Amino acid sequence: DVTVVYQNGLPVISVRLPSRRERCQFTLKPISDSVGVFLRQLQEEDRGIDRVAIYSPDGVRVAASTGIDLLLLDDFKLVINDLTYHVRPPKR
Repeated sequence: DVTVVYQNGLPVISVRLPSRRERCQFTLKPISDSVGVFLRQLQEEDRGIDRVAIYSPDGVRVAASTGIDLLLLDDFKLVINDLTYHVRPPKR
């Protein structure tokens, strides 16, 4: 359900937000954006989000200050309220 696709060289993360049926896509800058930036953009898009967090595939919380480029080196878990998505970005 959450996909990562590069378009024009930048990662586009498409997510299903809880308040809406229509997917929402987030383009990020891997060199400047952080995990915390992405999670804040999610919260700004949907007031129905009470909790967002990103974890490693082993289940360890990823620091907010971590660069998006580092996040997208491997799979990760994105928690939105009570749903956990396994995100599998393409290797770069």
